[PDB]
Amino acid sequence: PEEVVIAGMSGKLPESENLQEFWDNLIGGVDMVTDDDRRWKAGLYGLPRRSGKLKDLSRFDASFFGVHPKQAHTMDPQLRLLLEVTYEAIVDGGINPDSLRGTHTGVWVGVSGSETSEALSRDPETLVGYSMVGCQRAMMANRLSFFFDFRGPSIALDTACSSSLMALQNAYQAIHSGQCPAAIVGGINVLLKPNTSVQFLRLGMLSPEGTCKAFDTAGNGYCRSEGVVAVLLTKKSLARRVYATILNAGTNTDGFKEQGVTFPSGDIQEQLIRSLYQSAGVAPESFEYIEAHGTGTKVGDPQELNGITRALCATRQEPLLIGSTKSNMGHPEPASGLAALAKVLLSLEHGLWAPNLHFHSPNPEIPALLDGRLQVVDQPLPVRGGNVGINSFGFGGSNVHIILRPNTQPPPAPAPHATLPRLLRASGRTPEAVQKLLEQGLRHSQDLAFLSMLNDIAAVPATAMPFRGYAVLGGERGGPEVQQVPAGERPLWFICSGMGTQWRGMGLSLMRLDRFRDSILRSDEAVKPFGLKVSQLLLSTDESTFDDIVHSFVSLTAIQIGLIDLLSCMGLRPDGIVGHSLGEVACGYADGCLSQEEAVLAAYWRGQCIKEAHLPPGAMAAVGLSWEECKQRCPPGVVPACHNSKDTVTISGPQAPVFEFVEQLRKEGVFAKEVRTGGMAFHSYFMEAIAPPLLQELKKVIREPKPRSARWLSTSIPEAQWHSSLARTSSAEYNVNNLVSPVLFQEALWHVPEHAVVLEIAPHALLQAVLKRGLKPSCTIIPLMKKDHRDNLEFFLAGIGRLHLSGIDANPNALFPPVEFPAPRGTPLISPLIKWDHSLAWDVPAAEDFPNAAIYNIDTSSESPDHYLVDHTLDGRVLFPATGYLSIVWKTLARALGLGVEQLPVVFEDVVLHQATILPKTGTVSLEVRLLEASRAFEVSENGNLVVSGKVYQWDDPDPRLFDHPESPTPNPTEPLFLAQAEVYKELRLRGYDYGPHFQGILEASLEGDSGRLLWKDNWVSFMDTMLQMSILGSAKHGLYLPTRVTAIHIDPATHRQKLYTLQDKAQVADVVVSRWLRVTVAGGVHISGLHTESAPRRQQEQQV
Amino acid sequence: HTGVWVGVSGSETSEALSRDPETLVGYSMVGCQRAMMANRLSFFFDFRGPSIALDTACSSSLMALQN
Repeated sequence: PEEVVIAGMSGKLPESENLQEFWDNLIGGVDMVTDDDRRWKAGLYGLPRRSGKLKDLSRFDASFFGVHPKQAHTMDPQLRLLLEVTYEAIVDGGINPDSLRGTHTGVWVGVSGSETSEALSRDPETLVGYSMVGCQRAMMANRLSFFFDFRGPSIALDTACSSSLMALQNAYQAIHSGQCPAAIVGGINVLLKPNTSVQFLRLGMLSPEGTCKAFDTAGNGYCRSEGVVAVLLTKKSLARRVYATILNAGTNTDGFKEQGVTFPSGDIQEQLIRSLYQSAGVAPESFEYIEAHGTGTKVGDPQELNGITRALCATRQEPLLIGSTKSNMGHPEPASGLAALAKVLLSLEHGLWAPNLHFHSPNPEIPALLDGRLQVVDQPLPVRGGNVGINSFGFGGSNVHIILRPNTQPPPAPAPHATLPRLLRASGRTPEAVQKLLEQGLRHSQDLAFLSMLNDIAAVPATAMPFRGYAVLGGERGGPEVQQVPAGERPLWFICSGMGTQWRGMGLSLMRLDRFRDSILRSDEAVKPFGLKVSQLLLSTDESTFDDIVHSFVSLTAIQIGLIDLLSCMGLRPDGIVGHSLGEVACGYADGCLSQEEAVLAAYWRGQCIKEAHLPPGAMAAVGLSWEECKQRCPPGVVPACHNSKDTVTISGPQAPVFEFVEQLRKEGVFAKEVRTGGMAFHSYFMEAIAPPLLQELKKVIREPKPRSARWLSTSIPEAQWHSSLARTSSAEYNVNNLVSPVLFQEALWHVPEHAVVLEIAPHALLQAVLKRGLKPSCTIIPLMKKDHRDNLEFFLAGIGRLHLSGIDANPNALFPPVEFPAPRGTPLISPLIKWDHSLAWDVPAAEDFPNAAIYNIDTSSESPDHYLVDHTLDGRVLFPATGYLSIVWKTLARALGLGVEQLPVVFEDVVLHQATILPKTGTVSLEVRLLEASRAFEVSENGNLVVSGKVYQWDDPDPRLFDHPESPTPNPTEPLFLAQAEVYKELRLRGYDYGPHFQGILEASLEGDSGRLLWKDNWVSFMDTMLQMSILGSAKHGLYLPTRVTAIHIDPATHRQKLYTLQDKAQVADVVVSRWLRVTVAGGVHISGLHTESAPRRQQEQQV
Repeated sequence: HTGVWVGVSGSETSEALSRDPETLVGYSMVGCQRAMMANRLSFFFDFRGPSIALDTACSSSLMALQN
């Protein structure tokens, strides 16, 4: 059929936002599996701690994709990230997505989870309908088809851990058989619902250590990871970049396996590999790297690697390089295949195979690794050159395999046009995006393919990407320009300046452009018989070269026609043409009325006819007097020449009368100026004799008249007779009228529509001021060329860029020679270079949103987080702290209100401890906490028996004054001595309390026991227990007393953080004051009042006899 | 090489069976997972061909027929 290549590629993976960061983390070895607590508190349900989790899922540009704010809040995060990733994937290949709209492109998305639908579909009294319009699996591909206007198949297939490569294979089959000219294939996965991880742990697949130890001796399982990746596959014609060409790809299922459905098979995979590389016509020796599935299971790795050993290692001598991308980013279930594909493509691009982590000792069961036939990439290795294969063997039984032939297209040899500057137009959502694109383009200003691809994707409408920018790469005076396009289409008006503009050595610089050279050379051939060539005049060095009138005319018209050709090459059809003096002759070429040869002939004949006629020198002056004023003020023999502007006017006539009027005006002092016209009083009564011979010649010069489009706003014929029949067509009569009747530049300007993007097609922008002060002040003037400039090509490209900013889509690529494709290997990626409007945060399901009153299991084992409770032993039996219950109830209330504990200042009241819970040495005790928010009451229960009862409620108005230390009833001025930690706990030991190190937190205490210093670790239970201990210390009673009632407890975490002060060591401390008179214990942000303790009879175990 | 294409637009059994982490069993994934509708059939009948579970709603079955 037709060759299939991987055009685009992009996505987000664990701990990597763009594939550039992905490569940075791969090559540098940065492990991507993280222990953070983003998705859910690590260990909840005993799930393995580590897992690869994306950085953020709450970001999405709703406006760009046309999703209302309400719909965004009810959209699967996979879907939003996939829309962004697919857009980046298409543009990463240098293809504008609008170019694909309406084509038969297909979308095959791999997915195996719809948890967000379960989150949005739990409460039927409040669930909204459109939750299904953006969460159902079918909509994952259908949303892409809808936004991008893909008419091809929109299929979402699960395939059970092989979805990504299954979709890739289906897309490849589609493209091969000519069904689809392209295809967007993606793979998505997000860890949101812990129940899935619990299931996978029960099946015995997840690895307890959380590291997927691929090929190692001690592989236990695979660690779940997220990731969204998309790849654009297009036929060889549409491809602008080719990471690799998909030689072949197929699928097969393992069938009936005796060991069970989830026991992987080796013979089937070997058969698949052999069939693929036989049908593809590729000898096994060509292979240089095979991307093993490498899950890490003790069974999967041996089977898969032995299959590869039997399939590919049979005959080749040199070893086969085996890697596994799942040893870096973990294993995304559906997105596993595309993650490996991304790694392979990036490694191919950068010349080195990314190292494979967590491999130190090979699996004894896999003889290939022990021998030399099959080798692993443990440290970076260069790419010697060979085919690659990617395999994804899902746990259901579906197997896929893909063979890739890496692109090898070294950069082209240096070319003359490389030194020439280019143009870089960019567009983006926010100014940072355009600035990023411009800076990146400047970083690689010599990479022609990169510049061409960037230019191609920048032609997007203003509404989609309101910010634009153009940077001229290669020019010395080149700096980025960023601005906001005013939404709304704008007219593009051409103004061809008059015959007065011509300077020395004009257009030599711009000759370097092929189109300009072709235009000027065609003009040269046209002028041949008359005996002079335009190019020779331009390259001539005598100043008098442009002194000759006829040479001036011919050169000006030729250069203007060349500029028109350059602009036309990009695709700009003007919506209005205004011409001045000899500009009208070019205006003919602009409107299609006049052909190039006819224009050049007109210019030459005008020059010659003026030359032949002998008329006395006549100066042409400009008078700063209103038009009607110039109608009378001018002396006899002085006439209006051109109505340049409302203020500016041009006067022509004999040299003597013109000098007299200049003297008179200088007497008045009004502005007066006169351009150099060689004494040829143009547009005046002097030319009256010129026309007869001029008309006679021009009759033969221009053979057939033709219509004048409605665009062309003539200046020789006013509005009154503007309907005239002769004015209906260009002809010798037309040019004679143009020369005879005075110029009406002003009248033409009045009809320029508001917001017009004027272009000054002239070698020198002589009429810039006239247009600026004559047109409506919203007009934009962009002169293409200037005089005495060091390099006019930079100025012209800047003009085209400013045309880009105003809104007109002009592509500088056409100006320069076309670029050879596919792109050279090593062209920088484009996916990282696109930035979005992420100023808003959208919703995302929480862990509690799925099934799970609050039940807290107190496990005292060594690894459990509640180990510190073992140090709270009283009478030799470990008792739950009286402050442990309070922490549980506090956490329950915080969860109820949706806030955290640190952000919730709580107030207890009427706490009553009913029975003491003994924590078993081996086992667990389940404490259930129920709240009655209506009555502001709580009750902790144990096996249906009450343990703690009281009231809990949020502190609406915290007052830090409550925590000020009450003045002690005893001054204690001497303070000669104090009780240290060892002494205080010796005393408490003697009284019966046997606290261990964790509950040892009274750094010092006064002799009276009324003050001290409590150490602060993150544990609240220890802090409040230490407060209770400080209360007990000053008691004169003997024997151990345990809390039974507390009247009121206030906690204020903000004041708590304020009061803590770091000691001279690294440890923090909070001062504590006990006032028995007022029955208040205050320490940091905690304030206990009304503590009641009752003597608990000793256990009388008398273990000592 | 007979393949199995099943179009399915619901995994409601998984939601019910995976609600209590303190009692959920591993076999729920092997049985109630959406991708196991095709894989179970291929496993039983020894169908070595492709096994896919399409998810285009309201047209999944006829799309599987076209595939």
